[PDB]
Amino acid sequence: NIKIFSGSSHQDLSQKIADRLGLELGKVVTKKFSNQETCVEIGESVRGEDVYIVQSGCGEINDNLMELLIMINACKIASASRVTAVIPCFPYARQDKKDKSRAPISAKLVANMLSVAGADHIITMDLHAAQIQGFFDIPVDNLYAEPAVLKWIRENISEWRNCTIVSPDAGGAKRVTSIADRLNVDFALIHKERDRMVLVGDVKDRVAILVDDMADTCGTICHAADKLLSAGATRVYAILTHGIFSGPAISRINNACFEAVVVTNTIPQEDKMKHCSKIQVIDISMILAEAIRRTHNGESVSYLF
Amino acid sequence: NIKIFSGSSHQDLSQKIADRLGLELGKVVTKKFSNQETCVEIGESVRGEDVYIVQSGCGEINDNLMELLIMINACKIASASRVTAVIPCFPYARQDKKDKSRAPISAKLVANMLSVAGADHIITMDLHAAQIQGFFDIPVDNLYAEPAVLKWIRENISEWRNCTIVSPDAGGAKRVTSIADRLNVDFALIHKEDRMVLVGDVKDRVAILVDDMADTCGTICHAADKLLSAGATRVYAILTHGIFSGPAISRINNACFEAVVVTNTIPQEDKMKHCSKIQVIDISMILAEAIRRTHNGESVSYLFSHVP
Amino acid sequence: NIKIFSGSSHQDLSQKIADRLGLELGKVVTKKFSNQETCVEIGESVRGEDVYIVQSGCGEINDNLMELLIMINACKIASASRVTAVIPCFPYARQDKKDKSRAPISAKLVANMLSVAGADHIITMDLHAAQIQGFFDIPVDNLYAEPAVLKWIRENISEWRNCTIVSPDAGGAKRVTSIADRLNVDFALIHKERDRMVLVGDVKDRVAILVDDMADTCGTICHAADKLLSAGATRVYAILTHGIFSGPAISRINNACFEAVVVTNTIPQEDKMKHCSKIQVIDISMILAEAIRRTHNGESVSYLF
Amino acid sequence: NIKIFSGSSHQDLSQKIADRLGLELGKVVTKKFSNQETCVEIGESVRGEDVYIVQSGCGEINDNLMELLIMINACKIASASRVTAVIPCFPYARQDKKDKSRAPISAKLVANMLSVAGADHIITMDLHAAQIQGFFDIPVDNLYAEPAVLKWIRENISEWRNCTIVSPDAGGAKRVTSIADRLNVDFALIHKEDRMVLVGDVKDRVAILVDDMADTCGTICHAADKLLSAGATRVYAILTHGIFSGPAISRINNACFEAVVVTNTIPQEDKMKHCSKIQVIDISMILAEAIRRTHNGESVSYLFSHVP
Amino acid sequence: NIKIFSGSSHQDLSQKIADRLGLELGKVVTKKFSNQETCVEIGESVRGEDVYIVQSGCGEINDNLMELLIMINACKIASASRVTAVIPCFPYARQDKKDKSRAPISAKLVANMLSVAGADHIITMDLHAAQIQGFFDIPVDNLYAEPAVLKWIRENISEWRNCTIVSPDAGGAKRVTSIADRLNVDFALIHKERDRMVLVGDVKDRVAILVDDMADTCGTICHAADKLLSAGATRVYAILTHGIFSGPAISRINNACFEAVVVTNTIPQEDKMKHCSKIQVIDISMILAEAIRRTHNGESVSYLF
Amino acid sequence: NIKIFSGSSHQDLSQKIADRLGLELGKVVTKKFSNQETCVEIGESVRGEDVYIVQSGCGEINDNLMELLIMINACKIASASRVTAVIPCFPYARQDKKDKSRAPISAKLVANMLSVAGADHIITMDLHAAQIQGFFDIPVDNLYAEPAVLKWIRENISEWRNCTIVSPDAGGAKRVTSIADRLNVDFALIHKEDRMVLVGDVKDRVAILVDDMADTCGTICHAADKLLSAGATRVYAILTHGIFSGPAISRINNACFEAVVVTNTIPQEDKMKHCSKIQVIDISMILAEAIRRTHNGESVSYLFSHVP
Repeated sequence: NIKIFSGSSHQDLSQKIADRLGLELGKVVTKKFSNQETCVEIGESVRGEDVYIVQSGCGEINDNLMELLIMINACKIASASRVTAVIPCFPYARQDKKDKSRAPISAKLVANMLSVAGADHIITMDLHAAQIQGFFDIPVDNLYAEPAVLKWIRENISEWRNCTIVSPDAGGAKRVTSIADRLNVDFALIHKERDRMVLVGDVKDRVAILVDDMADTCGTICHAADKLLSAGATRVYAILTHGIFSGPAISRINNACFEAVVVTNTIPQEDKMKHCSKIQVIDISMILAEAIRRTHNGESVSYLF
Repeated sequence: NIKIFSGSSHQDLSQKIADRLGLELGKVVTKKFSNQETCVEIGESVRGEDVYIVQSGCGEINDNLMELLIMINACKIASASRVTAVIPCFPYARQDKKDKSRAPISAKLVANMLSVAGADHIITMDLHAAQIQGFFDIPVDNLYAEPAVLKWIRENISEWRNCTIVSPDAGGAKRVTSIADRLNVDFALIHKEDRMVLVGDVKDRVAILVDDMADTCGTICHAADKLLSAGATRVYAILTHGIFSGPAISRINNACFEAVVVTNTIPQEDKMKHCSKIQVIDISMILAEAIRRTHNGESVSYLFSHVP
Repeated sequence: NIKIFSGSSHQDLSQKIADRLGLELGKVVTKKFSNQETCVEIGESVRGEDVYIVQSGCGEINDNLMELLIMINACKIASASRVTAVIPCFPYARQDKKDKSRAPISAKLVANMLSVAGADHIITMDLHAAQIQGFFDIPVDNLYAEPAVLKWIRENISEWRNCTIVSPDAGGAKRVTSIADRLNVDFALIHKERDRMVLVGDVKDRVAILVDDMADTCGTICHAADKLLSAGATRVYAILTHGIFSGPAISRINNACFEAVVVTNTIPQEDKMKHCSKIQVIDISMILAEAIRRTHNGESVSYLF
Repeated sequence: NIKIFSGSSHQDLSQKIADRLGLELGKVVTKKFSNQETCVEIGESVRGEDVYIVQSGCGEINDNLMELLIMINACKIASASRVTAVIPCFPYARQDKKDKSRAPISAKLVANMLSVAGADHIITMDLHAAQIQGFFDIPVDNLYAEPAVLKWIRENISEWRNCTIVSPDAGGAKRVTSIADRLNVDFALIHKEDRMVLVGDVKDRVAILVDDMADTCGTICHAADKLLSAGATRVYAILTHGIFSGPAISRINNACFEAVVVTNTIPQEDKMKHCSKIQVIDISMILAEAIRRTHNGESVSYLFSHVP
Repeated sequence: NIKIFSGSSHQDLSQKIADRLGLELGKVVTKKFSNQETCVEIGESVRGEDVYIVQSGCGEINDNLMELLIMINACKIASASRVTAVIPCFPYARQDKKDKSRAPISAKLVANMLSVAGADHIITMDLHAAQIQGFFDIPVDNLYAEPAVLKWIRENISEWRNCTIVSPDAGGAKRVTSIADRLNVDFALIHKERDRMVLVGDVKDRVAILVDDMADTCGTICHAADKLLSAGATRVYAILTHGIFSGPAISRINNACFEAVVVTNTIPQEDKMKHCSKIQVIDISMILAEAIRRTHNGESVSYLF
Repeated sequence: NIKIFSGSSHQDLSQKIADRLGLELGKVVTKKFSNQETCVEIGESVRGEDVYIVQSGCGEINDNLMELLIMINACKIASASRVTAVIPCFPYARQDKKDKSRAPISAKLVANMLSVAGADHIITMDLHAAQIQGFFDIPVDNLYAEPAVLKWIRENISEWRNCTIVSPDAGGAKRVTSIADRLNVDFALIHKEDRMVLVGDVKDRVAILVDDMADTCGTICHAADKLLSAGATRVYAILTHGIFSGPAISRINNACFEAVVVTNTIPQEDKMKHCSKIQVIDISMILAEAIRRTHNGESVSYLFSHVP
């Protein structure tokens, strides 16, 4: 009655999820045409079934989005009973406001494409902005890596009782104060004179944990680390839920005084972990598997929060 | 071929806007029942016209919202060419996320209600969260009171070049860092844990609490004490939307504020009578200009950093 | 699997319905903000459930409507399987046509808001105009108080065999002729020179029963009564399904020669019944409970007609 | 930049309207199959233009409806700037409620079909029930034949100042009381139980049966007898829509009517040949005016109580 | 739980389908008003049921379409759980493109009307163009008569091993090459100088089987037959899935050298078969019944392909 | 009040179109990330304007599609009066049916994406299947390269009056019979079973393979051999959309083609450098004209059989 499919080369996360649920990934034929034009073909019947498609992790964001939309469309017209998009890292989530410009609100375009593609429900983790849930009319379940992060902080950082949760920018305030409140420690924030960086909050003679929802080139995260050192920080960690490590990223964190860099399984990290030793990954496949099972059985998903 | 109508008897703001455009407000016959069931009738033809309806300032948010929706409906089925909702202070804006609870995203519901009611365009000031524009599919022009605030500051605070812009909560960091950078001064943030914590330099400086709105004012009043305790010379509070419900007025009269500044996105006259610490910045010209430019198809972005 | 929630202070009707169904009302947190801004929070999971929200009866029509829409939205995004709005007295139902004016068709605005809020089905009683069912694309079940009214007329009025069903205005013709046909008696109608009132039909030397779907200030209903007396009516009753008694209402019916005024439970009457003795209420909670149960079990609801 | 097209060969009404606007009807190539499958082709460009399609009077309601929908579709995908459906007599209008049965609300389905077909505006005359405007989300202008009826009455019935306007059923009370009040005379109502009952004064007065439409005329014919039996001097019947299907014509030729008056919202020529009691009120000018004003963005409400 | 209704006078196909499923056709009241205005009334409850309405076969295409839409609407607002339109011969399917004219895409108008009427799923046979499935957003299952046609060709035509599948026009190329490939024979195509007819492909001294999705007046089909004869064809058959035989049709095929004309049950043929002997019908009721049963039980429908 | 913008740096076609209209391309600030996440910013106001966005020729179809959708979104929420998507070569057009498989109808998904993105009108050239217009509800103008092809033929092939127009597959019969009839010559069709079969007269005649698009060219290359083997004098291949991915170029350089002709609906410069058998027909004037007429509300059908 339940069916789980995956997209593109990536299958690590999808395979983990399927295993935890005691299922095999559904059969899906995929042939890439001329100019990356995506071809997808559901290798089995999904008629009357509760379908879950897990987003691929093949870097190319536009090929991934299209493959996901095409799969959703194929299942829908193949009379699937319900289609849910499991998207650990919501694409274009950062493009969620005009920001004083003649810019697109791409995250809303995406929510609309997903909806028109035929998605009936969304399962994602740590939306860049909680307001994005409102970009849909269909139900969205936004999971959190926070519990896992807190737990990891307590078990791997000895001086955590007196550490400081630091935000790379002004926009991450709420995220770090929330984590800082749970741990009962101090918080601090860095801001790039929008240039030089300014820091508010107490980090002197104590471990500084940089927390952010995501990191790409890691330019910011690496500069914030140097700043924290100059501020007299003991050791600076960097915890991200989504590790879009790209470009300089790999070399940057190595050449950075990061004691360690923790990221989740929301994006493939096997390739980068090899060329970067200070990187550790928190597996969130169990959380995702549990939300699917609970969504299917109609049980509480908020429990995982 | 422009037509401007006002929500209810609170013509106040809507009449200033109309004056600035060289127009009179459109005729609207409004009958109301005991259960507050709103009756509306457009007293003039709006056929083929560019209509603007400015939300009333009554105070009762559900009556005002329904009256706005009803007027939009009436104009749309009366063949208005276009209907724009001018909503200075967006209703339910603070209810824009589930926040880890089985809560409604009321701001999204409101956007959908305005949409199905027949709204073709929205004009508002300082949405509680910029992401709210994404709750609509129709175009939204979110005007800023910033230019007017930066001007009030430069013109009313002698020490502005050495002041600190303070956010009353963590969520406002971006807004204050933004004003601090334009002015080239320090910024600071207050985070409520039931204890307030302050990060940022305010010692021997004038502290300016800046936020989008103030309701019961319990937060800004407490932040002010915190700031003085931290060595601030004097404290100001500048919010774009002055709700001031409940004990706010009494709370402000007893607070150590040098002054509390708000725009007139919400009627402030009654409140001022009982509170002298309040000063109002008029934003009718900014709204009047967005409407005029919207109608003429001219740039409205000019208003984001320019006081007409 | 089934869940029933109620809104605002009112809970009399909702509690009766829940009891008849052997259920407790679902947990819903409610805190009213500054200017009556409505805050609602579903106190329990409704994921995969058949949900029924019963409209509150706290007079303020706009606060009631909003609270209902907000509750519907919260349940919908909380992954409820289906949401049904049980609205005994459909708000703005009288505003269902332009009527030769540049007026809104508010009843349609409401149907649209309800639909966009996420309602999948509507259960109401005695719609002001049957055409309102067409203002929705979703299924609407319009229940009738008629059977109960007829029954009440037979058991409480001795001279009913030869009474006259009277309509307060020209617009209630169909309503009274239908009831008059079932009882096999005469019908009459009153009209305000649209002023003085005119009456057509035979009421001389016989009990006159004024029937209408609703009454607010009761100005009309009270004038029609005086008229009926001058016409030589024996005794004049007034039967309404929706008793929006407001303003003068209470005092008016007392100072009116009404033998009795019968209304249904669709709107709270406990407060007004105290200051008005000639008022009797027909409880329709059983009818509503039965339509919900039948809607849930997929059984015939028309049976209740 | 206005374009008017006719449903089918029943140019009749559509040609009068066109004449009154100083226009010719647009070219339309129409091919039809044996199974009545309608083929349509807009013989001229409608790109960027204000299009009006007037429903044909063929008689076969489903063929006419489909032909109308098809033409609307063709114009819309051919980039017409706006497409208005001019439907004098709204199809399935009598099917506007479930009426306690597991019935379809066909009038709502029709409104949805016209909407999805691409209609941006509707112009009709005397909807069977005003609530029908609410079946659409697009604007609807529901014109009244009342002004024309009140004029025919004042001009054709000597005793109009002492006549009685009678409704053939309970549902028409509002419509007759409305005409009775404007004229300042009595009104009466007939209710069918299989026996008719009459309430209202008709004794020694001219009785005018007024309704929105007459089909088989079984009702108005029986009401007329009832009225004469009640002491009416003579009986008239004035309906806006003259369907006259089945035995209607034979039924009218044998009825005690002084005359039967209808508008030309439906072709009446063939019917008149076999029935001399029929007289037609031309409403083309009223429709032509609503179109002209719709196009110019001018008040159409003027027509509700004024015969152009 | 499952309910099958039929429309208008036609009930042959609908009755066959119901029998194969072991059911009686649902009760539906139908009274035709003045000018063919369609009146429909569901004679039984369909609340919470999986409903299937089979299109009538009463020639008048517009009365049939409307009756179908009206039935769909009535079931939908009567709280039916799901409504599926079973339409063997999709109306206006040939009007599926502008074709270099200011023409309507009627097939899309129809798909939209069906959708707005409330249809949740479509079951049809041999769509004039497969692209029409894309005119809907709802699931469409397009069945094929091909298997049955091939089978019939093998059992009724002795020289089939060396016959030629002929297309009446250029537009039927794909249809005939597909059938010709399955049988492993030659294909040919005829074209009207768009006049005289041209023929490409080898038909000399061999049976010619004209294949087309539909035939109305049969003008084309009959001319193609004469052409095939002049080309030196042994015997010319004509196989159509949809036999819209109208106008001259009946007389035309008789006066035509057609060895035989095969058509399916998608349209009533009992009346025409009497006045035309060379006509044979392949019953597709079992195929339709099987798709309904499979759609209801959530089993594979593609199996029938 | 017309505004034309280009998808990406592949201004090529979009710049020619702009030149032909006497305009410059609108300013667009485009930032792109490593994961190819597209960032766009309209560098000028489009408020109340008629906007045209011409899809880029980058090559990566998903990046180009997303960039197009994003730009449409940005313009729409920036209050453009109308936004038209000029898509010379429609993405996923070949994926327009299930074809007896549990496949997606990607061309329909793309139409829906463009619709919800906010597209009000589509302008494309030679949709793979005319039925694709029906995948939208908004108007679509599907331009033909035929007039330009018929002209290239008459002007470049001496024997055109005695040539044969050949379809590389069964599905193209209609398209070739159509060109064959206008020219008044023979036609032929090739059907791939893994063996090609040819029906039609090509003996001693110049054979012109005509199709809407050519990708890997495996088919046209094989069809050419087949044609020469059948007695064709020489073979040509004329496709409107020149994809030429994979081994196409190498495949064409080794094929027995006299020449391979394509339009510039897709950039062809890089391909031409490595392939001299390729010749390009410029269709910018045809696209420029459709835009100009679309904007002025003038007939665009004129272009279906007339080379501007």
